[PDB]
Amino acid sequence: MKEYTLDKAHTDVGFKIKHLQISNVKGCFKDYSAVIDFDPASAEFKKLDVTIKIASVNTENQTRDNHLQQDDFFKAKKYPDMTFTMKKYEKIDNEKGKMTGTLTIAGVSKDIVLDAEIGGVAKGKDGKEKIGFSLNGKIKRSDFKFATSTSTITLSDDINLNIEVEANEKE
Amino acid sequence: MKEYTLDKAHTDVGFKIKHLQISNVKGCFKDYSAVIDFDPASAEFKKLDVTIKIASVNTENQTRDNHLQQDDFFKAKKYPDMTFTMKKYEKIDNEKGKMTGTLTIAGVSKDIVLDAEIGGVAKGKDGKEKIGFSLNGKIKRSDFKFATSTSTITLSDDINLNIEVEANEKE
Amino acid sequence: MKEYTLDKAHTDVGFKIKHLQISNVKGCFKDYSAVIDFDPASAEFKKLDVTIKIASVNTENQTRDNHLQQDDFFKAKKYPDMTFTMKKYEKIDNEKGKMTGTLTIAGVSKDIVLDAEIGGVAKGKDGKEKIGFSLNGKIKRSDFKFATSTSTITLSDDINLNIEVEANEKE
Amino acid sequence: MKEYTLDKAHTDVGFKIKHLQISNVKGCFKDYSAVIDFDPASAEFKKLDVTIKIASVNTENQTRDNHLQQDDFFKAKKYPDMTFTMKKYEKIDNEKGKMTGTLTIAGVSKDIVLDAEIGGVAKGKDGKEKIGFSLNGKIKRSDFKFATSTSTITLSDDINLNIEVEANEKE
Repeated sequence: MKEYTLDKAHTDVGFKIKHLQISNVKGCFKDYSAVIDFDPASAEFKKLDVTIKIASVNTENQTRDNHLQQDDFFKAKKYPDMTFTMKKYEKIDNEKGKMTGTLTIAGVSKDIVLDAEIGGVAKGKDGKEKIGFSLNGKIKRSDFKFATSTSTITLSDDINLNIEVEANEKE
Repeated sequence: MKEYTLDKAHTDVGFKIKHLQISNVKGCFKDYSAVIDFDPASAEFKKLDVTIKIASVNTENQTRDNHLQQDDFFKAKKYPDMTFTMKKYEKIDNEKGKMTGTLTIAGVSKDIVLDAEIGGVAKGKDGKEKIGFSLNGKIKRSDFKFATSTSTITLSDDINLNIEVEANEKE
Repeated sequence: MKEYTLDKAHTDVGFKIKHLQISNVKGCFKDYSAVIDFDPASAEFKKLDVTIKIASVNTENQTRDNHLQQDDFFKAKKYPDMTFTMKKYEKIDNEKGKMTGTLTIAGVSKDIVLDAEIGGVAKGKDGKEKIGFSLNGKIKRSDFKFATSTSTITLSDDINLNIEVEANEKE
Repeated sequence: MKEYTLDKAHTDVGFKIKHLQISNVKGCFKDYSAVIDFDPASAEFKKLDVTIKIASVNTENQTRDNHLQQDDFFKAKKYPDMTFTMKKYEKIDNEKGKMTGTLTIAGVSKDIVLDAEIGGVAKGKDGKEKIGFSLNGKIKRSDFKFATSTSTITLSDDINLNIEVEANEKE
């Protein structure tokens, strides 16, 4: 038998334990087109049709962006774009309204409601019109059978849409 | 009615979605004492008694370290230290053995098994002995009623102990 | 050495593995009062004030119901009731409107929006009025600092309110 | 304007909220073979080779059992069986030892340690031998690239093996 004394310098009294952390993935699409018809006399939208290039997704992370293009997500080879078509604008007051439209993700289509908030109507520097509105709402992955392989535990069924638009008159 | 054109520069076609991520919290205790009796003739431990100062926890994050001291974790005011007392060493061969001891966390005591791996026995520079062994095993939070308020979902019931010792002879 | 043959009848080649499952807790309150003022000429609400007895919660499980009364949930001893006061009804059409009100949970108050859906206005059997409407919306635990000890991982931050009312005229 | 009174009988003041629950999936395999060589003079295993028919899995649920056979789990069409081959038994005492062997799941092979606990050696009714031992240990899905598509969040990386054997002498 013999007696020893730790050498605290080259000793580590260590442990490891696993925990979960919830976090928000934020994202936009860098490339999209839209047709916007709006009547500033009445603060009503008349037509709003958006097309978004799935390839232009950005979640400040190049490897996840790539992964979003694959079979378990968007399938951008087969379905390069997502589209929104307004079907109905129901005015609440001049600042607020309920927008109903058809969202299409990887060829699956559902009618959604977005909350229109008109944050400012103006005549610009040059005397031609501008507008600044937002569109906000929550869609469910499951309504669109989006990423069905991924559990609703790992990744939320709820996606929150925040569309922030500034926009100038035409021609 | 009027027609607008997005100003892509001050437009954000955005979304937010929540996901979970699993991660390992790694940690040690910076301050502890131990009594080590070991027989290099037979590669058997004779006595191993450790006392650890809960206050000296380190998980490379000062606010979590603090939080670990509180009622929902260690309760360092009431129970400043955790202790391990070897009760039995069962040799497998000269490199490996099964250690049984009594672990005490916030005044609750359970007998645990650690896997002893002797990574090297030597006479040092000066002709006085050294040893380098490891102690590894898994304990359950629930066996010790540790952090009972925290769910086994958020934070794993399993803690993995990795004790890495280098140690020199006495007097 | 000797050779054996399993007795499959008293042998179990077994395993255990842990998984998570997401599920909806559904609930109502069995006891509450309300004051309802509604104008069937215009399909507008004028006043809607609800008081709910937290003690009357029902989630088809007596031990959870009890637990909901405690410090980590409602604190029914200190705060026996939750209240909603309408502040604004904004008509969309005769079937739909946006209700804004003040919800109070354990003494914390936030303005919320509920989606009013009028599912049917009538003169009853006896020639006195009835109505059937629904109120739907999502509130965040965190907005009300409700159950702050419970993680948003274990239990969702989002609560979905589904108020389904049938109601007859007064006196 | 008009005043109404709830009809509590056809009113529901309701809510829905999502929570997670952890649970153990328990399972065995109903059909398997083994070769067992054991020396009761010394309480040492000499040979232990097991083959398990993946098709015979049982987790008291027919739809999960089926699902376990598919590409995202066992792939029973391509790999109908899992095998264990003992490579080393290291005696601790007559009741306990450390078994090292090669486990093969869907064609991937890893050396694992199981804790042998001999719960009883005997001469039977007829004067021919019996034994009752258990084999216990933890394996990681990831070590075998098992169910790689399923997250370690949803389903634990750790599987706990509990093999409970009773067994009679040969010929």
